[PDB]
This record gives sequence, structure tokens and C-alpha cells, in this order.
Amino acid sequence: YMTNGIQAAVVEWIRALDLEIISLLLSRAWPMALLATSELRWRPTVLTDTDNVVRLDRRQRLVRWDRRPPNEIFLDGFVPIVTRENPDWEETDLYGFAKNNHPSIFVSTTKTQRNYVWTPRNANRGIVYQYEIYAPGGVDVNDSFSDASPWPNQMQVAFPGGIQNIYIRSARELHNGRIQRIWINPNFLDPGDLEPIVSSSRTPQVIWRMNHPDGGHRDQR
Ligand SMILES: NC(=O)c1ccc[n+]([C@@H]2O[C@H](COP(=O)([O-])OP(=O)(O)OC[C@H]3O[C@@H](n4cnc5c(N)ncnc54)[C@H](O)[C@@H]3O)[C@@H](O)[C@H]2O)c1
Repeated sequence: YMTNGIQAAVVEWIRALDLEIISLLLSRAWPMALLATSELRWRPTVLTDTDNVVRLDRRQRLVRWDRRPPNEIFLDGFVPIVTRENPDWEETDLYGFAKNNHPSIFVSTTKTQRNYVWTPRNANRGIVYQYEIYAPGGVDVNDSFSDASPWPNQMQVAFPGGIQNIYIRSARELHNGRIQRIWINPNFLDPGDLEPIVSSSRTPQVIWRMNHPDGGHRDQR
């Protein structure tokens, strides 16, 4: 199969590396029992989506729940927690990231259940943003581990080296589980043929700019 791999990554050293080397970093720390059963499966260029419709990888609607507001995310994209050129093996391991979610090179997203999406534990408390992502490549976590996948309901697509801001279309600003705004990313590279952004008439759609006055709402640290 063909795959775009790490094309969406923001970290330059992960961008520049070969697919075999990134695959090595992701799989090397897997137990021998897991390596016997599992293989590292990247999202293919052509895939079967959650409604059994065959789509391009860029047209699969992914989402990321994140506490950080558009003034950072639309500006920087999704930069992973570990960006350094010589990370520890713990920080590059897909299985440990999928299982425990310790600091790593990966950015977590989830597939839109075309039928709804997986919701985190405290999504209905505080200020949370559901970012809409249309990106190439990424690692399919369920296809990689199969029944050994620790949290299969998450439907996780992990991105080693992050996600560029050009692949983020929009963001739903929720205050205590209630939508306030729908942010529109002006720098979104539109691949064409996408559905309109999911919206009721009551929710205002706001075109984002750098340092937007309403664009930095967040929880207290
Ligand atoms: N994020 C999602 O929408 C999503 C998708 C699928 C599965 N999950 C699962 O949910 C659980 C929680 O994971 P998560 O993705 O929310 O954890 P995370 O560590 O990626 O991020 C939690 C919080 O850390 C902060 N943060 C993230 N990246 C940062 C950075 N580079 N610099 C500074 N602060 C940063 C943000 O406030 C974010 O809300 C895990 O089990 C994960 O597998 C989450």
C-alpha cells in the first residue's frame, strides 16, 4: 500500500527522515509477543472510512480535543510534547503512547464516526476545543495492534512529529460542554470536495486572525 506517512509533521527532523526509520522508532520498543502478532500500519492514501465510503486520507474527518485555544493552535499547528532530535526510546514508542500517553513525539487524533466521535472524560468541564483535522498520512493505531490495541474505542490516528496548521480546518469552542463559537482557519489548505462545517444557525462562525480578542479563552493553569 501507498502512504503519505509523516507529511503532516511540523517537527523538521521527523519530516526529513525516511519511512523505514520512523517505523523503526515507533516499533523497536514493542514486546516480542506484540511484534509476533502486530505490524506497524500507516494510514493508506486510499482508505475505507467509518461509513464504509472509500476516501482519500486527506478527506477523512479527524478531530482533536485540546484545551489550548486557536491563537496558539491555528498559529503553530499541533506541536508534540517531545520535539528534540535525540529523544529517548520511551518518547518514540507507539505502544506506550497508545497505552499510557506519556510525553512523546506523537499528536493524538480520533476518527469521526460517520453514522459522533469519541469524547474524553472531562470534555464537558471547563473550556475545551474540538479541532477539525484534514491531514495526510498518520499511523492507524487499531489497524497496527488489532485486538492488542489498549483503547480501541478511541479510534486513534497518531501523527509522529505533529500536525501542520494548514491541515486544521476549524475548531468548536465549548464552555462546560456547550458550544460558543466555530473558528474558521484562514490558512487551511482546502483539498476540495469536503462537506460543509457542522453547524447550527445559533452558533456564530468566526474567521480567525492572529491575536483575535475572543481567540485565547482557556482554563487557568
Ligand atoms: N486529543 C484527542 O482528541 C484524543 C484523541 C484520541 C485519543 N485520546 C486519548 O485521550 C487521552 C488524553 O490524551 P490527550 O491527547 O488529551 O493528552 P495530551 O498530553 O496530548 O494533552 C493534554 C493537554 O496537554 C496540553 N498540551 C498538549 N500538547 C502540548 C504541547 N505540545 N505543549 C504544551 N501543552 C500541550 C494541552 O492543554 C492538552 O489539552 C489519551 O488516552 C489519548 O490516547 C485523545
